[PDB]
Amino acid sequence: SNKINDALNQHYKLNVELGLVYAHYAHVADDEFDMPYLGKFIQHLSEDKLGVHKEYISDYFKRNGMKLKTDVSVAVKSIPSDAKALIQEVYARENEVRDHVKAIAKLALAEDDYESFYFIQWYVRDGLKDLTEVDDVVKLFNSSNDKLIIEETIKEMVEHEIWG
Amino acid sequence: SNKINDALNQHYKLNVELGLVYAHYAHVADDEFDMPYLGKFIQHLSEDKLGVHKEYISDYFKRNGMKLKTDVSVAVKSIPSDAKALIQEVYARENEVRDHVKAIAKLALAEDDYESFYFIQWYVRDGLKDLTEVDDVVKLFNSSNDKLIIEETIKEMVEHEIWG
Amino acid sequence: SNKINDALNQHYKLNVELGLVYAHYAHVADDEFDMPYLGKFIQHLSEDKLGVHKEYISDYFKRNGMKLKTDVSVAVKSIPSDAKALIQEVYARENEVRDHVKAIAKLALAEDDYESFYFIQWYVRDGLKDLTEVDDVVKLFNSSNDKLIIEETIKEMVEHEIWG
Amino acid sequence: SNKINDALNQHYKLNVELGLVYAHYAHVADDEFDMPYLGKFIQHLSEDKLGVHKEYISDYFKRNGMKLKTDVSVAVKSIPSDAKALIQEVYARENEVRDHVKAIAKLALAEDDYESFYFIQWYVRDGLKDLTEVDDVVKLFNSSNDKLIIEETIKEMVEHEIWG
Amino acid sequence: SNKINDALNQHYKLNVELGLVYAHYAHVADDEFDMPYLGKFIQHLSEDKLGVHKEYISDYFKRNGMKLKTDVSVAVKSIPSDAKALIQEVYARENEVRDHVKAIAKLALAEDDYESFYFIQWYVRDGLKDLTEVDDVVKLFNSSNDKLIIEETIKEMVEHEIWG
Amino acid sequence: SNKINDALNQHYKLNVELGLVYAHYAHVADDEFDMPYLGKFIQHLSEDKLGVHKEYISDYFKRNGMKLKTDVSVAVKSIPSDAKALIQEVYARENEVRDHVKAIAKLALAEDDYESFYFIQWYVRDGLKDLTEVDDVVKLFNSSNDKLIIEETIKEMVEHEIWG
Ligand SMILES: [Fe+3]
Ligand SMILES: [Fe+3]
Ligand SMILES: [Fe+3]
Ligand SMILES: [Fe+3]
Ligand SMILES: [Fe+3]
Ligand SMILES: [Fe+3]
Repeated sequence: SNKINDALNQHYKLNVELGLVYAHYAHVADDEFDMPYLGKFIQHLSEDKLGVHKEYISDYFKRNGMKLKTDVSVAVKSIPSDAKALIQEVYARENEVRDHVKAIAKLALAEDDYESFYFIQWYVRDGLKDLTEVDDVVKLFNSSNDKLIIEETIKEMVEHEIWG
Repeated sequence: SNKINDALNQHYKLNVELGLVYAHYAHVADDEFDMPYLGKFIQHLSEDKLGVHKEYISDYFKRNGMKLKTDVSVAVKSIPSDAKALIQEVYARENEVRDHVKAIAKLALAEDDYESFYFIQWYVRDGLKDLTEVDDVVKLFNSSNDKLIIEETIKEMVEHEIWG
Repeated sequence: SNKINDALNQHYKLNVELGLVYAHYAHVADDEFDMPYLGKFIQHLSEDKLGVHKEYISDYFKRNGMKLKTDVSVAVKSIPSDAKALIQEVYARENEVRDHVKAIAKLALAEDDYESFYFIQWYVRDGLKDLTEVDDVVKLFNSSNDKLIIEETIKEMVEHEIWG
Repeated sequence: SNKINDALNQHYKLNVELGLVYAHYAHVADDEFDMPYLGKFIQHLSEDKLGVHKEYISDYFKRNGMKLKTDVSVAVKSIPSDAKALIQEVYARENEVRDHVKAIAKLALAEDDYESFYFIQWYVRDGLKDLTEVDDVVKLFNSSNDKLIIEETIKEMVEHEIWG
Repeated sequence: SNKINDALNQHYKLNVELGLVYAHYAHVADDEFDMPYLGKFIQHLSEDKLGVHKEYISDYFKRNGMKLKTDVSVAVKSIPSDAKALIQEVYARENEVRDHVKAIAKLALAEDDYESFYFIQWYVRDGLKDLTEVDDVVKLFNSSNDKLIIEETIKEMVEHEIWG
Repeated sequence: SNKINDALNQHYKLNVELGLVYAHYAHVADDEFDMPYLGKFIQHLSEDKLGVHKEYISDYFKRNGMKLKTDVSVAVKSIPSDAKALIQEVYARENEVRDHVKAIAKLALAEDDYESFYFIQWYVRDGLKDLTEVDDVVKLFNSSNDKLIIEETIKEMVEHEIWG
């Protein structure tokens, strides 16, 4: 399969670049907005993306006999101006990851690769999981105007049989 | 200090890009050369570079009041043809990291930043440590022709009061 | 070395006088501003300054063969009018301690006393540490208008491989 | 009560200044007289005076509604010439603290402050305790001419239901 | 670096020769002066010098790529006549080791070897430590005329966050 | 006995000089031949020679009333060119120590010193022990051409009721 190889290479690319952008966003949150726990939350996301999400693709390429490609071009030229705008940007990125994974699953099923539809089930599920736990934090900025209350709730968040 | 800020931004850049190149090299070693433990060794290096080596720079920039920049451009268009050539490439990269850190230390001392010379002592020491433990593996390919013996020695390597 | 002796005597003087001023400020915070945990924080600072920060200078003078001098003149004739102004005063004092220590380090290196540059590394590092943990509390008074929320955060604060 | 306020402010002043003088005397004992355990004894006295003896006065002023004043002027321009003369100086200072506390107790009883009498009982008792344990060490320099025997006895001292 | 290589070779030489001279001095103290614990103290010094103080130089030469040289010429043709003279000789030797290490540190900094200034910091500190603990025993022979009291104190000596 | 005194002084001399030569040989093995475990083996030999083998002679001289002499002149101007040649040199040195000890034992028995024949029995036995465990490693270089196999066997060696 060359179409599956191309799609999975693209997914690897996007995961690396999201990881780097999230690292920068966590620095900007902790430093410029005085919210260290929002920074720890975004940093947990960044480590998640730069770890197992590409570790698994490399392992699968070892097992099935496909080729790997590395091509990265990241740049951060503009940041949001609040913390609410920051977390809303994060939400949009996750929501786009969902559609990319859906396209991959459809492609895997259209060619009779049932081992590639089995692999992509993990990503199908983790997409909804991560989007849900990001919306959890998005919703707090609509419930309160006090930054310290929000930060205490996020601290408590930081420190399921189908999805979880 | 703007010179110190620029030098540390460049060091951040180089660390990210070395991490990505090492990830690709570990895949190529394990997959194309049938040496999984050489791959685990290079992957340990990659995680080292992509973790604390830039985590510390971001923390220091939080503490002292400097600015961060993110600009990454990595590409892998050619690989070595043996495993000895691979590990020798790794050795050259580490040896260049040494000179970059030495230049930073000299610059920190030339301006009377004694908190930035205190900071860069850690990197001054870890450079020699990492270069030494990479030369340890470089030397095995000159001691034996049997790939399985080398791989057993590397497995045993995988699983000091001044440097260590 | 007479220049090093004079510089270290001056540092001893300043440490004693900062300790006394911080004791008075902690009383004024707890009593006149109804913030007992801000008082506990400033009192921890005062004990820090009046303890090891001069204990170490006396020990070093025992070891290397220098002389000690005692000359103290402290007076508190005016206090701030809020708690934010109080903690900002504390921040300025710490920031001046930083420059004094930097001058001492430069002087130690200009004379070939490498045992006195080894000694002053501890102070070089503890300066940035203490300034950072004071700015942590400075920042809370810009995040909230409720005194009880701030006080709960400070209580939680009250009860690193390079700096910490 | 303004007379009680003035008397307690003066006691705070004297305690701070005795603490500083005792710190200098301990340095001079251990450095210039080769008796490190006499130095540790005098340093224990200094920490005692600079700690709870003024901590309690600040706490009482918090509780009863009095004002605090800070005004310190210490200088050490002349030291004794033996170790016996040093410890005899220490004895005289303690004996004067006794009379100051006695005057405070009389004043508290002359005005019908029975909460200031209850407070000063602690100092009434600790005066005799500290004077007794200082005379214990004063007496050794009349029992022996050998400095090492005296130092061993003091080391053993370093490492009651009414007074103690 | 050839100057650094030469300086470190000389330091290796001096350490070996001091170790041998201290072994002979410990024999002469225990046998000819009837002070076995002074002998144990000097023997501890000798083992210290003949162990890690040259073990570390050989390890560093393994790591950085320098050459080793061995050239030893020791002879003991005259000893002191008391035990005080013996320990004073020991004190002078340590005090000369201090100046040799200071010269090495200056040379390392004059050439931009910041890995050799990181290495020599250990010796910079251990010099003052060892000189202090030797002066501790030097001072006892001025406090007492009784050999058994001195010997008991030394026995008790035999059986810090900056220096220690 | 003056003949016994002279013989034991010579044995002390030879032990010190063998210790120093073995230290240099261990450095040369680990550094120039890429065999760290052969280096650890030779270093263990060096530590034995520089420790108890002369500790016991000094103790015996304390007990029986003989005199000590210190006269050392070591130099290393030429090394072997393989690792087999290195270990064969080590073997010859041990074999010569055997004959020296045999001569001492004969001399002790020729004069009716039965306390010096009781003393030299220990050396008579340890000679054969050390020669045997050195020949164990000598024999491996005739069994294999692979350096890593030899090194694994030596590692396993590194980590009797009559001799042992
Ligand atoms: Fe995830
Ligand atoms: Fe590293
Ligand atoms: Fe501090
Ligand atoms: Fe007391
Ligand atoms: Fe030492
Ligand atoms: Fe032996």
